[PDB]
Amino acid sequence: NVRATYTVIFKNASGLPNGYDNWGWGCTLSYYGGAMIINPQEGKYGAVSLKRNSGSFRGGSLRFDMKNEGKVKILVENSEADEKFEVETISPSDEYVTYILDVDFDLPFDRIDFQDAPGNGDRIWIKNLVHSTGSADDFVD
Amino acid sequence: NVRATYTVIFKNASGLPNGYDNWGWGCTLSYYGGAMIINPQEGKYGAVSLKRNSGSFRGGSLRFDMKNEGKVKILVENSEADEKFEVETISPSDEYVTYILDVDFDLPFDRIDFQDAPGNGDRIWIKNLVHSTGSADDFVD
Ligand SMILES: OC[C@H]1O[C@@H](O[C@H]2[C@H](O)[C@H](O)[C@H](O[C@H]3[C@H](O)[C@H](O)[C@H](O[C@H]4[C@H](O)[C@H](O)[C@H](O[C@H]5[C@H](O)[C@H](O)[C@H](O[C@H]6[C@H](O)[C@H](O)[C@H](O)O[C@@H]6CO)O[C@@H]5CO)O[C@@H]4CO)O[C@@H]3CO)O[C@@H]2CO)[C@@H](O)[C@@H](O)[C@@H]1O
Ligand SMILES: OC[C@H]1O[C@@H](O[C@H]2[C@H](O)[C@H](O)[C@H](O[C@H]3[C@H](O)[C@H](O)[C@H](O[C@H]4[C@H](O)[C@H](O)[C@H](O[C@H]5[C@H](O)[C@H](O)[C@H](O[C@H]6[C@H](O)[C@H](O)[C@H](O)O[C@@H]6CO)O[C@@H]5CO)O[C@@H]4CO)O[C@@H]3CO)O[C@@H]2CO)[C@@H](O)[C@@H](O)[C@@H]1O
Repeated sequence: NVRATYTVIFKNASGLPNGYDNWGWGCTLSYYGGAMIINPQEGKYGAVSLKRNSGSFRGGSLRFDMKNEGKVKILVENSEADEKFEVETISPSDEYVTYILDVDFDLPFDRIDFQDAPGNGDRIWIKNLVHSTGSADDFVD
Repeated sequence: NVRATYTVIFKNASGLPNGYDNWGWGCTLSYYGGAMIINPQEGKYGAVSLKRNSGSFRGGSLRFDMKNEGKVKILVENSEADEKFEVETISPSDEYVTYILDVDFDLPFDRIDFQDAPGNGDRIWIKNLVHSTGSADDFVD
């Protein structure tokens, strides 16, 4: 079979997802009209870090809508091993864009990070975050 | 917080959900246009029994669309303890109806059952099966 398991982390955010903590640094988190808004401080390379309290994801792909004033680095991490893995760096956009990214990390992951890579304080807006156990090329919304 | 975790088991079924086996008895399973179709044999009290291969659900609520020629019993079970729990019996309907049911079982569950309770061979059609960690009254699709 080709069928995946799709985990909806959040659709329209007005607060944190059930069963997640924020282990982020160097930013203020707020919400508007269903979007999670990251407001990083200049010089801190700030990020949101969504921490799954119980369990872990393995491989698969991450799907989300994002708009962003600057370049944004996407990472995943394993909190037990304390290892991190850089998935992609995404260019700036004034409009929301849908991304579907393969996660090639060789460990399970319980942290998903969206980071202000240039460290200039550029804001980030996220909607519609979903994990699939399958590949990005096989992802059906 | 009031926010739940929503697990989509299947939306439009053309086969079994990823990570589930069928432990059903006394019926033939088929599919049409996104519906899982249970064809039970007269006298067998047949059922589909969706078995989660890894992990278990705890409490919460089950949401699904169903149409059904006869009365249908909904159960959940814990395969380790080998204990079962009767959630509801639902009357016949010639059209699909959306149900959202609280699960009051005192153990985790890894089996979800849809059964031909009268044992006359009446067919059952299921779409859009989702579990929430929260109550039926708080369930937002
Ligand atoms: O309270 C809750 C629990 O907390 C636990 O402790 C947590 C803690 O809360 C936090 O989550 C922490 O997270 C780590 C994370 O694991 C990871 O190591 C992360 O690494 C960061 C690093 O710190 C920097 O932010 C780094 O920034 C770089 C940029 O990404 C970029 O590459 C940039 O490039 C520039 C380049 O260097 C040059 O200047 C060029 O000219 O310009 C470039 C920019 O245009 O360089 C930046 C700086 O190097 O990114 C990495 C990757 O994200 O850091 C965070 C924070 O430390 O984890 C701990 C757990 O270990 C526990 O305390 C628990 O008990 C609590 O319950
Ligand atoms: O191969 C895969 C693995 O299989 C494992 O073994 C599984 C096995 O495959 C299967 O899944 C089995 O499932 C059990 C289940 O756990 C549960 O015990 C279930 O119980 C049924 C019961 O058998 C009857 O079907 C019962 O029917 C009643 C109706 O619901 C209704 O109440 C009806 O009412 C009538 C009344 O009696 C009277 O006649 C009145 O006038 O009219 C009424 C009708 O109008 O009465 C019916 C009969 O009592 O329903 C219950 C509840 O659903 O039974 C199934 C099947 O046995 O579980 C095992 C695991 O233990 C392992 O082998 C593994 O190794 C494999 O890998």
